[PDB]
Amino acid sequence: SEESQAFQRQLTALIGYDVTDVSNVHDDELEFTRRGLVTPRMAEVASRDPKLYAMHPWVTSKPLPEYLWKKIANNCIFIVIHRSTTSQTIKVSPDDTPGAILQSFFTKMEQDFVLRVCGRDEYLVGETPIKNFQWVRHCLKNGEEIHVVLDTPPDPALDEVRKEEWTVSLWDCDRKFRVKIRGIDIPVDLTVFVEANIQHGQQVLCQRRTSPKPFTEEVLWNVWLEFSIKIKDLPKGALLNLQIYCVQLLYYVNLLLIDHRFLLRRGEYVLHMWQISSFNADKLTSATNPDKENSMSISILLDNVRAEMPNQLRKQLEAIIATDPLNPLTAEDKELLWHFRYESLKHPKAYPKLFSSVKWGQQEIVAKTYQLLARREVWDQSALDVGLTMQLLDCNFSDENVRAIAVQKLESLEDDDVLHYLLQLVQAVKFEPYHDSALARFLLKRGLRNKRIGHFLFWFLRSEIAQSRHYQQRFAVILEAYLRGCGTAMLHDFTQQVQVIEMLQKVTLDIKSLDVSSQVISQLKQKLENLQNSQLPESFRVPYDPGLKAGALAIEKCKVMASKKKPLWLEFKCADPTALSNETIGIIFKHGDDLRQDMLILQILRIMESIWETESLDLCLLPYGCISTGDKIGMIEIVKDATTIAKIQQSTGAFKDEVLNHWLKEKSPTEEKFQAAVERFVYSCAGYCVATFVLGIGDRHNDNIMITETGNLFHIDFGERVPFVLTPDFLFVMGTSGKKTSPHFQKFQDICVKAYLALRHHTNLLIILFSMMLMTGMPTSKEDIEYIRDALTVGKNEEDAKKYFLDQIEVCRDKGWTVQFNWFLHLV
Ligand SMILES: C[C@@H](C1CC1)N1Cc2cc(-c3ccn4nc(N)c(-c5cnn(C)c5)c4n3)cc(C(F)(F)F)c2C1=O
Repeated sequence: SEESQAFQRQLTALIGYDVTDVSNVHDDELEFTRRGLVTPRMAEVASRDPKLYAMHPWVTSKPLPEYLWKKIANNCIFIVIHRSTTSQTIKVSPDDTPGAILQSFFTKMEQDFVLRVCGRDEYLVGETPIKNFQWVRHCLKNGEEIHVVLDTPPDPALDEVRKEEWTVSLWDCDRKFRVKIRGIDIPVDLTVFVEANIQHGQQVLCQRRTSPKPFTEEVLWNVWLEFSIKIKDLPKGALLNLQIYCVQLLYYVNLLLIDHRFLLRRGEYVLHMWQISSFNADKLTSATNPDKENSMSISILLDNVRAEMPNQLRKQLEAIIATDPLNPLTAEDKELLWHFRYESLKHPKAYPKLFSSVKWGQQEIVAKTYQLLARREVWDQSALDVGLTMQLLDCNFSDENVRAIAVQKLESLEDDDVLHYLLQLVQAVKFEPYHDSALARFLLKRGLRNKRIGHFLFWFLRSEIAQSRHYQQRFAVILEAYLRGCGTAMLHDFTQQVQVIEMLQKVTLDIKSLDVSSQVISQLKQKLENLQNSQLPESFRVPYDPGLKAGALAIEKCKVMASKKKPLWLEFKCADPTALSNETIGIIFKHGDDLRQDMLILQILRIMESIWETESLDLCLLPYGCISTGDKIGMIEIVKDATTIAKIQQSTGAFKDEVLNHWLKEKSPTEEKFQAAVERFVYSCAGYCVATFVLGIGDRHNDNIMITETGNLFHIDFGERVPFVLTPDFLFVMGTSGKKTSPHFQKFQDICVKAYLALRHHTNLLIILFSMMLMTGMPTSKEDIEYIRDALTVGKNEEDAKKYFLDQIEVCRDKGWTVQFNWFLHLV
């Protein structure tokens, strides 16, 4: 009771929003969701293994790729066991477990000892072979020794959870639905009218506009908008979308007609409306505008066996199922899908198109859809198609049972795969009608089960709460629900992290107020010293990479980055002892820009890598951690031994072909290291040429493109033209110019086609991730989404796609420096 208020105030600090507050509400759905999420939390906390939770072994049941088998010498992975300034190497095979390795060590000079990684809080533990650990695969990929420290396991009592102290709609009639629009109000384009839509999954079932009156401070209509749809006909999660036009949309607000308790909405509502800045995720929100003083408001009143198909039609049905998600279904396609629904149900890929064809505004039709969803032996037995699963969780589907079967397929995901899709799955909670949902419980459950997922779950939820008024109320209830079962050790760790972000965001606002200058470098090193002496914690877990513990600031190494945005080049000491080297943990702390759009671009690029792993292609674009920490701010990994090619080129806008290759000659001393860097350049450049072409972000200036000393190319910014950057300086490194060819350029083409075709095998997955980004990330249009189809070349064989992408390579070679030079013209 007394201490619970302090614990509640502790949660509010971590969450960044007061869940107990009821200023911006008209119902108890948020409070019901807090109470509702008690059951899945305590079940998941009870079911989880205490030992494996504390140690959190990051593993994958996927196969090891062909390129990583060639890194293994003679079926023998070298693993070095360290123990208080004494190291010993062991001959261990890929199929051996940690338990087998422990027995092998303890033979040559027992139960209460575990193999922790050197430097990181990462544990080689549990009934899993040594190749399946993701740290072991990272060491073999990058070409580094697997250094391991022998020590006692962490205590599960540190992860203790506290004691927590806590179908048909009623008034069913055959009458038509109506709403009285009383009027509107605002304190601070000379005509307006209210448009009352009845939406269900971005689909207007009925629409009734008011009469056009003049745009004054208080416009009062006082009129029943009588619709032609019954009360029984209203489906669950039906959305009363109220909008104010003037041709020109000004304001909007939504209201759920059927509530969380299966009851129809009634009584007086003065809903405070969101202002506009086409369709997006913010358009769908049940939350009202919290800023009640300035915002627009709207006052309302609510008061109340089977035969075989023909061969033509089966071919016609299979033709409809074969098309992509963005291919629009006609009225003829929907009627065919519905009439032959039991044949459509035998194909899993039909499901998005089938449940799009449902007439959700008829109660009898929804009942048949539920009867159809009952017997789904094919869907349950099918292999996990994540792209197909992601379709059913987008804006087009509002039914709980349709969305629940998608979430059911997500249950079979391993923890490694959940991390790849976690950001997008957290963004997919915006498309839910209700606060409590199957997806919300899935994210909670898998967050509570694994520490790594739960770490990134915290930051994805906390970032949205900060920079989105539309969905902060939903995410705070989910985040509170995670934090109430994550454990005391993690609660302590998240507090230490938030304190570092809070202090650094306080420091960074003052620096931007005060181009490079003498005072700016001194004032930063002043402020970083002041916090470090007392207030700043002794250590903290790195948000983008929770294995690393960053300690105290190396304030001599700290600086402000010389740009317009002025990000903070911070540099921390490694807190955990027994590290390999004495290299500092470098962190760029970004501020000012909205990172939400760019965070989702990055996560797709990480999904593109995992596609290229499954078909044996080692491109490895994007070699740095990056994460959004709050409102307009973020935290990014520094790559040691790396610079921008604009710095390399000029060492006014005069470019050079030879200079980039001479830079690689300088930094890599030997010819084997040089040819490795030329090879790594060919693989990475081919990855970026393919990836940016698909996403439509290839035309770019060279100041935001970087290259490591090891040859690995990477990008630090995302958006008479070129489809991607393949300039003469890049082509020179391969060994060609103008109208010539070479072994590396031929290899670049072979890698480009293989990588491009590899992405085409997951066309539907990439389409929906691209579609979900533009709605959830950006505060868009159908035509913006339709580019990726043309970029992927949908409905064309591998020879035509090869010919298509090879032509786009030749476009870059003809123009060359024209696009890069045009930045200097357009600069002036
Ligand atoms: C897309 C967005 C994302 C939403 C945040 N991103 C990603 C990103 C990466 C890096 C980066 C990452 C590793 N390294 N390693 C380095 N050595 C550098 C280095 C040395 N000098 N410069 C000039 C760079 C670096 N920069 C820097 C930036 C910056 F522009 F904010 F500063 C952003 C940035 O805004």
